[PDB]
Amino acid sequence: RQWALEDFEIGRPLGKGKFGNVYLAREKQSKFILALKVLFKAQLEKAGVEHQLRREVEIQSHLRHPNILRLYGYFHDATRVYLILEYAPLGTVYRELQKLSKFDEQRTATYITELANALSYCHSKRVIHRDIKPENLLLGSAGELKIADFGWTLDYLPPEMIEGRMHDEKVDLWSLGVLCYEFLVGKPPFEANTYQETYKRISRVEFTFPDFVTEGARDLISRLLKHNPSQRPMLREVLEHPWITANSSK
Ligand SMILES: COc1ccc(NC(=O)Nc2ccc3c(c2)C(=O)N([C@@H](C)CO)C[C@H](C)[C@H](CN(C)Cc2ccc4c(c2)OCO4)O3)cc1
Repeated sequence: RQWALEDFEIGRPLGKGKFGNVYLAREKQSKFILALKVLFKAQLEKAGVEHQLRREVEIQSHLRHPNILRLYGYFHDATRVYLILEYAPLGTVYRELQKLSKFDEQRTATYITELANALSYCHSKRVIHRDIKPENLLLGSAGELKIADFGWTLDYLPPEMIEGRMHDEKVDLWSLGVLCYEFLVGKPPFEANTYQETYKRISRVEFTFPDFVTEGARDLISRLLKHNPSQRPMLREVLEHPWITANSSK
């Protein structure tokens, strides 16, 4: 699948990202519309993240899911590594959230459902994501969630990772709690002005609800944000939550 830059007409800047920029592109021969992520080798080598890249690629070979952004391939020159990506035409969840400033229960419960399907899949293939947050979420052509990475900024991290203790896949369930809160409220539950205070707030699981968050929503979030990883629900228990089943379209 020997690709090169000449195989693509590059288009509109989609934005700055990890270690470089993403652009819209069309493949000359098929006219297929994609995103092209330019990674500068200088930043990757000077960050020492060749391993995470190799992992990403390897995971992308074996794993595919409708709520996980596809990587079709990659190629090199002297300077840059180029990632050829599934194009997500409704953009980032972060952009949507800034616009609406927060999401209704229907939109949240749906998003949470799609994400739980993504993770539930991921976990069975022995993959813990560890990096779900609104900045890492895109939207496909029908408004469906797309996780940008396969993964591996304290706000979304659970106590066990904050402190450096042993952690498993319950990590991602914490993150889903955080995400669920932020979707409804418009900011993450442990937000603070310094790194140091945010750490303290997470250590001690200090979150409060605004009055407009409903009893069903508090129930699911309260259950995901337990200090004890083993007290956090299974992904199926999320998918079968009465607040989820009520509000979700998917
Ligand atoms: C170092 O080893 C790795 C490991 C994984 C990767 N993969 C990777 O970089 N994938 C990727 C794919 C899409 C991305 C990003 C990152 C990225 O850089 N993000 C930022 C914000 C923080 O991680 C995640 C966002 C979802 C970002 C959205 N942006 C920049 C514009 C954009 C808009 C629409 C898009 C699109 C990209 O791709 C398809 O449709 O789009 C790269 C190097």
